[PDB]
Amino acid sequence: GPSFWLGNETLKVPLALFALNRQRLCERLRKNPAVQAGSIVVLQGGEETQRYCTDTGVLFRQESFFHWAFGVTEPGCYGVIDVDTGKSTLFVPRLPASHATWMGKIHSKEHFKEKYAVDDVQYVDEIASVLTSQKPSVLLTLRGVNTDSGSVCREASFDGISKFEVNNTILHPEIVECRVFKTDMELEVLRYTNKISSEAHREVMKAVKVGMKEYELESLFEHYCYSRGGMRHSSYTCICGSGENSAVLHYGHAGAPNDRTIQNGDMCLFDMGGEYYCFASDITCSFPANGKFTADQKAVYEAVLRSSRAVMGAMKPGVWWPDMHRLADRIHLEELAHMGILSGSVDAMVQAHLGAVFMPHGLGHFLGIDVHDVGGYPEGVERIDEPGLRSLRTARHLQPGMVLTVEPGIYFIDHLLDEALADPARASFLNREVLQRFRGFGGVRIEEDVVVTDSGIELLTCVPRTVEEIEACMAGCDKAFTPF
Amino acid sequence: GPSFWLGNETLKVPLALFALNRQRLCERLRKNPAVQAGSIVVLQGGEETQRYCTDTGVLFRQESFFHWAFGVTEPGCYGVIDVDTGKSTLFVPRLPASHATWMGKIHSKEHFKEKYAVDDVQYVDEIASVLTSQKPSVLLTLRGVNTDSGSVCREASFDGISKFEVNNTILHPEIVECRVFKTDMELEVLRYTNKISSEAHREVMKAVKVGMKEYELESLFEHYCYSRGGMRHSSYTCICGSGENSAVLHYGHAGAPNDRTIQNGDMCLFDMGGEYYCFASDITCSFPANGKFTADQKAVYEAVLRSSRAVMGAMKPGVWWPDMHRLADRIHLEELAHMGILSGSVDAMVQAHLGAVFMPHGLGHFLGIDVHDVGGYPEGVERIDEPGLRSLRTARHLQPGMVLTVEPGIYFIDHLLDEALADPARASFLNREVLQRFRGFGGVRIEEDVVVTDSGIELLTCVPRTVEEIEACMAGCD
Ligand code: PRO
Ligand code: PRO
Ligand SMILES: [Mn+2]
Ligand SMILES: [Mn+2]
Ligand SMILES: [Mn+2]
Ligand SMILES: [Mn+2]
Ligand SMILES: [O-]
Ligand SMILES: [O-]
Repeated sequence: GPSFWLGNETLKVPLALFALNRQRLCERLRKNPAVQAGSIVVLQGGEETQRYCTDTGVLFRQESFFHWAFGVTEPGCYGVIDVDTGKSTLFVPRLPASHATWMGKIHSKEHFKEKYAVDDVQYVDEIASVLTSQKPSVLLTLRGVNTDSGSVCREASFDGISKFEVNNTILHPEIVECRVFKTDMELEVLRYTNKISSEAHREVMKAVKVGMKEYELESLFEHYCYSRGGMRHSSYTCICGSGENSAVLHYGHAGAPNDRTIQNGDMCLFDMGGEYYCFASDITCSFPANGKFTADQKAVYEAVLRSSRAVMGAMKPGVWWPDMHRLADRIHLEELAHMGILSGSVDAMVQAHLGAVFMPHGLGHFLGIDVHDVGGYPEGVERIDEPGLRSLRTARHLQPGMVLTVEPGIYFIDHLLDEALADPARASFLNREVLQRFRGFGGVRIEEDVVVTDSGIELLTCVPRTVEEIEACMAGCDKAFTPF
Repeated sequence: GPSFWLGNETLKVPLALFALNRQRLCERLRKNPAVQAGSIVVLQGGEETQRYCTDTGVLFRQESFFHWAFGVTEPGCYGVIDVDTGKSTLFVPRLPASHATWMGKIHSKEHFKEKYAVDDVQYVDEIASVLTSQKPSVLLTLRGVNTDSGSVCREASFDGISKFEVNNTILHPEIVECRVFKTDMELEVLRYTNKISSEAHREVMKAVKVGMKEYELESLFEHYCYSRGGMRHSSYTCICGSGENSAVLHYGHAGAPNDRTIQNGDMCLFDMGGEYYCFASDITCSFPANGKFTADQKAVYEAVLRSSRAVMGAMKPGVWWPDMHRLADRIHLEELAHMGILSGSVDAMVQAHLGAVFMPHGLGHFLGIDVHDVGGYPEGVERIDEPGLRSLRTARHLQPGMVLTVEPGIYFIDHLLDEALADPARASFLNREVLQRFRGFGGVRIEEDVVVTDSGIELLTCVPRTVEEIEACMAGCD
């Protein structure tokens, strides 16, 4: 069959991946007692957008559910699936003659059918007529809440949909559940996005020099990912925090745009991941800017390496993800005590939620078409209202096929530390005279992408992780990647 | 005064630039008979967005009018200007404590006042109170039609605005007209964006090899612009057309994403331009993939070079831009006839609009904070309803301070050629025996950015342009 490919050494992705997703969705829907025979899934693809009121086009990236189901890269499409038969129909825009001048070849419907391996292709202006002819019982559309953004996913609509009976509640939980569990074909793509992003992280580590701006490494990373990986998009805005900025969790946005000069003695925390064909990667490397860990940097870093490997070693089906977050907390606290930053009973530290002072975010999250992937809090799975844990993007138990980030970290965040020092229940554990030395340290995060297997996990990421490995990698002299 | 700067060798842009823009806008409004005392300009900045319903953040780029007035890079702001005094007030978001954890330091109002060199800073939720206290006669908000997109620019709004007198018709044509005329400080930034983008184009020319994918050069260009120029954004999606794709004017979009392998014998047409602090550049370089012009490639290229230089040599204040388009048309037609592609009277070809078959787009456009900049068709300026000319993005007369692209091109576009061959009014001009050789040629576009000056123009762009220069640079000449 056909495959998506950007040539050179980039991954060929079979369009059968999407056909399998459509089949898996129908199979789930058929088992749902509420789903009527003759139902049709109706999805609306993303449309082209501009900057505000200007004609400056924004580069189009497909809506994630529509991509999962069809893998279609063109804007302005719709896609439907007959639940009972699994038959797929793609609706494509009927384009004007001038498109041939400005945008490119005007492809036939047959071209798209062959390209996307769907059962039928029609024009978007015919969708109402085509669906009517099929005499469906009900149209199943997509509406639900994303539990990371809190945004409501908006329903497909088209001229004349009012004449149909529409259900917008059944589909969202079902398609979300399918996305939670990755097929072998999806895993091949995620192995690839991790491979390229890992290589790019290595190139960045080799290239970092004191005196560079953070954004120079962001630029290099994205260039590696695009030119070598065919990754036109990143999975998210590159987080390139040096020095105190490594304590800022989602540093790098427009308000704090990776514009600090890297200084001797800084820790770097680089959280970056390319996207290939709308599949994510999400990797964080932490390392000394000057290629040599200080004693303090080694201690903090190896604390996070310990919780990372402890969690990965414990992960397997049936394990409760919040228990892993708590494991990481307990390990961080043990290590910070060994360093002399903390004193006292670690049991008591845990009871006082002291772990969340140093790791205020969740241990990790589902990953897939979206970097913060869907399905972390389905109905019946509650958010835990405690420091740290309340930021977890899922409270589910692990099952095979789930893809998760494992990203413990330790940070020195002034407002959290100040809060803890003011609280007598936590202050007693903190040794101010030692902690003071770590103000402005920043932080360390070690982020791997893994897949749950029948017996444990498979690690997708491949970057240097021990202190020795990192120092060796940064001292490497290969002019493997030297632009101009 | 403070300046915007991304370190290293990047340009320091004084915030005085935006102060001058506010002053110029007030001075223009004070002369407008529709404007009364006590008026306040109210603008609303862009907000953060995500991909669809996900929490995947889209990199924030400021709305262009707001940038022009304030130079503010943060999302969620408003900005007001007292017309009579020129006093500026920036309104910034009142952030949650957790912002300290996830997004970075919670800067004080005073930090922002110092950063942006405005007269006052307040929190956004206080805008109704602050404006109420100033007892304005009327709020002047921004609403109008962009004549390139057709989209309506939407008005500032805030909770409680309905208690104010609001006018949304006066401001738009005035602030557009200010944007049309670049200050010397703005020209400094456009010289810089052209400098970096020119350097990046030269790196691309040096790096291109047969067998590469087009997107590899897109990647390299953007990497040069960001790492060396501090240009995090491009002004528009890179158009990297090789071979037949060079005949596709806005090739490179999601539907045709620069994924062709460059072949020996191809012409490359690379239209790319970095953006610095929301100021554009827009440059096109055309060159042979293999670094050696064939006779046919040299002929088409030098035809476009001739019209580029004829137009640049003719541009001066008072010149009507549509006349420049027609000049380019005539030159292309003359040269296409000198090549044996066309025969007959060039006067007759022009009368038949034959030029538009080969250049179906406009000669060039205003450029500024937007690559297709505002103000091309103010009230009274009409779009000329003829092939080619109707695609012009302005029909104005040139005046000092305007910044324009000069981008003639010649393309071999099958459905336009075939139309002409079916049209008795045009078909006889075409020599199929020669034209057949150029089917699949693609096209050549030579795009320069220029400033209209008192005496003519200032050329901003600096890339190799002659055949000799191009072949030299592609063989790595310093
Ligand atoms: O937002 C999250 O869940 C992770 C933790 C910090 C970086 N990204
Ligand atoms: O859209 C325009 O005005 C020019 C013509 C082709 C490239 N951009
Ligand atoms: Mn990450
Ligand atoms: Mn993550
Ligand atoms: Mn251009
Ligand atoms: Mn242009
Ligand atoms: O992350
Ligand atoms: O252009």
